[PDB]
Amino acid sequence: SQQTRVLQEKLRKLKEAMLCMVCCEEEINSTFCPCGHTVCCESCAAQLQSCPVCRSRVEHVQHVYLPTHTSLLNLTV
Amino acid sequence: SQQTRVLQEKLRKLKEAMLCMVCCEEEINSTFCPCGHTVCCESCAAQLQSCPVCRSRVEHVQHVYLPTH
Ligand SMILES: CCCC(=O)Nc1nnn(CC)n1
Ligand SMILES: [Zn+2]
Ligand SMILES: [Zn+2]
Ligand SMILES: [Zn+2]
Ligand SMILES: [Zn+2]
Repeated sequence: SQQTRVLQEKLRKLKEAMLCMVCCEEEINSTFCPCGHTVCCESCAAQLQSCPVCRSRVEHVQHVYLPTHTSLLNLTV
Repeated sequence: SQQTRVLQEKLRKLKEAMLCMVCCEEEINSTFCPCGHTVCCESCAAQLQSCPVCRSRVEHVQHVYLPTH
C-alpha cells in the first residue's frame, strides 16, 4: 500500500543517517575529539585535520562500538 | 499489507537499539573512553567506574553528537 512506501522511506532515511557523511559507503564508527561529532567511518576520520561539521581541530579519533552496527556476518542464512 | 508489518518491525528494532542499555528511556549519547562502548545516555554513563559491556576502567565519558539524534 502507500503506507508500505512511507515506511520504506523512513527506514531508508534512518539507515542513510548511519552512513559516513564523507564517503557515504561505510557505517559511522568514529568520534572526532574533543568536539564529539560522530559522523565518519574510520578511513575518512583518519584523513581529516578538522571536523567536517564544526571545523574544530581534531586532536584524536575515538573508535565507537554502537549497538546499531552491522557487518557481512549479519547476513540471513 | 504483511510487508508493512515487516517494515514496522525493522523500524521498531532499530529505534530500540538507539536507547540507553541501563534506563531504556533516553537516547544513547555518551561513549566510555578508552574502550569505546557507546551504550548509555549521559545520566547513566556519569555514574559508572567500569564499562557495563567489557568491564574496562572508564577514564572518562565523551559526549557524542550523532546524525540520528
Ligand atoms: C542514539 C544512538 C543512535 C545510533 O546508534 N546512531 C548511529 N549513527 N550511525 N550509526 C552507525 C551504525 N549508528
Ligand atoms: Zn567514510
Ligand atoms: Zn565537530
Ligand atoms: Zn540511561
Ligand atoms: Zn567497554
